[PDB]
Amino acid sequence: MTEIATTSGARSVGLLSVGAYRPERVVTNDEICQHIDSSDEWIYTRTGIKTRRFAADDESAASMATEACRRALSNAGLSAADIDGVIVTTNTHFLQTPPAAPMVAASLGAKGILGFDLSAGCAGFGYALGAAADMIRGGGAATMLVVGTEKLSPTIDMYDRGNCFIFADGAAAVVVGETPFQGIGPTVAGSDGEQADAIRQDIDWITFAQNPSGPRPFVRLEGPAVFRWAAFKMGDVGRRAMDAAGVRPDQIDVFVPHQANSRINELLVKNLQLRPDAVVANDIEHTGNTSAASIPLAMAELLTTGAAKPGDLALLIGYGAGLSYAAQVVRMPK
Amino acid sequence: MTEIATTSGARSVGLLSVGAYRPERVVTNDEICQHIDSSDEWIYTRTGIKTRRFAADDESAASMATEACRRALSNAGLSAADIDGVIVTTNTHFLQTPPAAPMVAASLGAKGILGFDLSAGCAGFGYALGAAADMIRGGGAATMLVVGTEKLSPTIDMYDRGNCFIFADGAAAVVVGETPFQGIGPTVAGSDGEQADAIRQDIDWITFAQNPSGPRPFVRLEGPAVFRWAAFKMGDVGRRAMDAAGVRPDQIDVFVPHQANSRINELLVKNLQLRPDAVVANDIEHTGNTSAASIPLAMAELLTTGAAKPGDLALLIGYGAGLSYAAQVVRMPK
Ligand SMILES: CC(C)(COP(=O)(O)OP(=O)(O)OC[C@H]1O[C@@H](n2cnc3c(N)ncnc32)[C@H](O)[C@@H]1OP(=O)(O)O)[C@@H](O)C(=O)NCCC(=O)NCCS
Ligand SMILES: *SCCCCCCCCCC
Ligand SMILES: *SCCCCCCCCCC
Repeated sequence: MTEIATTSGARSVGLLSVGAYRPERVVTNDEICQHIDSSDEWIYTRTGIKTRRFAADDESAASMATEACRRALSNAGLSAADIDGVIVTTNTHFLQTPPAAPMVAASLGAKGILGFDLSAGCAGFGYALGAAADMIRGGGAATMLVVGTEKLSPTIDMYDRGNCFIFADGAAAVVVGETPFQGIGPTVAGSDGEQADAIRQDIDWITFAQNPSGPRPFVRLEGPAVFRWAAFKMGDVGRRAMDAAGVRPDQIDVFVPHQANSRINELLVKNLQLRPDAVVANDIEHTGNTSAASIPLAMAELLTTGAAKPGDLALLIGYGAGLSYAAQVVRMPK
Repeated sequence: MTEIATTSGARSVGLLSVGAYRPERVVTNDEICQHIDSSDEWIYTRTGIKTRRFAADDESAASMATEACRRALSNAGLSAADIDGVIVTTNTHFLQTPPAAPMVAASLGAKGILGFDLSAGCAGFGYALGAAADMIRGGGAATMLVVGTEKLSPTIDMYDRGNCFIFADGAAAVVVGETPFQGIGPTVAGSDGEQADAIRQDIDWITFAQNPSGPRPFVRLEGPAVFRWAAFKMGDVGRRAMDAAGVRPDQIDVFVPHQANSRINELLVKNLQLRPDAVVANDIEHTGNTSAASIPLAMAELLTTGAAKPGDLALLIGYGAGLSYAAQVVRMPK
């Protein structure tokens, strides 16, 4: 007997810019491996990693996230004032509450804008990019900041001969806003719950809290299970992303898969049938697996080098913990 | 050349149903006052809480969340098969990773459907409804379970005379899907990072993990600051929620504020200039504050008691940690 208004926002949205932040401390394979039993070679050939960046003690995912935003905003040619919202996506904010998002907002000068934390393993960014495009088109925001941020350092077990050499630290954000032409395709996402513990924190925080004498919680990865999963499944997930975007594989300019493993991403490239000249993201060689921050960071590295250029038609594929996956086709920012 | 394609979905969406789970174990006011200097009369008058529910030890944000989803699914007349995505929104998932959302989807038998965790303090549910609808309108999903779940019992310092009686346990899910007529108005939200520390974890998990034998983290609350905040700021918040929906104050039949404290909520009622006979959610009486679970648990209480009616016009205002608020106008579910 009484109507709730139906509204709408702008129909064309894109990645206005990207802005990266990588902590200054460089951690070679020799440093990493000398505390287990391995070698430079052994790590390089199984993963693709050479060096990785670890954050300083006083740095957090929120701090790094703040610095990332500032740069995206700078690159987008905008102030904090132009932003209606921030989505902080991450798995390494070490407080149950308050959420990182508002803190990131306050640091920027836009104290009062909307914002939340989003958790979907490594594929968080994919879901965040996704959620922002839907919110702008819905008419609940005109311009937004989405930031992938991570400080995985303190979570690594230095005695874990499987994954201590994998995870690293950093942040990178995109300004999502209205563009003349459609810049972000429809989100393609899904997951696999049976295999949740493939990538996990081994002990919950409260169980750890109630029994201090036990072992502390560290990150644990089941290599073969996660390799197999991503390597043989994300190809089709990649095809759907382009299916929804109305784009043929021959037309993909830039391939940004999550930087978990160079061997995984090598297999996905053959599988996806791209041009022989398609620019594959390989930021992992000097960044490592920065989880939810991988793709945006990876975008900026391709951008920094020139291998990718603003407007290039990019396939973004994210896969990781929870066994989650979120892909879209996008145009390149900056 | 080569344009990125857009998808579109249902123009009008709404709360098809609500499913609620509260754990069997009642904890009385006297029982709370064992490890603090207080009484039943002191707690009830200053909060409006008489009793609350504490979860069993084998339970969790995920277990509870799952139970709530079934209850919702059953009320809407749907099975897992009908769901395309799930959003778990919590502050008491005690794993940095993996997200609860996948494990929850798995538990229901929708193993591969999309989803993720959303963290925005107490206003979590507000954002999650907002993102759910936004996604469905953008055509990335046709029908979604949004579940707010919380196991706060283990985060409570039983010696905290300031809050040990405030927080409780439970979960509640809604089903969002297409409806004949508009059922959820735009989302109005925002934050206050300056006062990020009003509701908090006092010690992050990493700091604590490197010093396990010392003080462990609990939830902290700066009573007056949050009272003062909510009591004088949520008025215009709600006003904005009714403005976007194209409804007047006199038109709201059911007010559902976040269940922080009955006093705060009575002042909201007055400030909002609702009808004298408008129905006001007071689920706190035997549920206490369940953060991101409160609003939808409230919706359920009113429906169960026949105090609210399906399709009744409703105003939802969420407020809490990070200093985050999300609010919308909706028609009542179930
Ligand atoms: C903190 C709160 C409980 C009131 O306590 P308070 O008066 O600020 O506590 P103080 O430490 O200043 O002590 C003041 C007095 O209260 C008395 N007191 C008695 N029982 C008390 C109790 N259970 N808790 C706190 N104070 C109590 C103290 O003895 C003290 O003595 P005095 O009045 O003779 O000086 C109040 O802010 C409150 O109701 N909080 C929850 C409701 C709320 O604001 N919720 C928003 C949550 S999101
Ligand atoms: S997809 C990989 C993301 C890694 C997140 C794990 C966070 C660390 C958990 C151990 C405390
Ligand atoms: S709005 C209330 C949000 C508080 C969530 C409780 C968990 C916070 C960490 C306490 C250890």
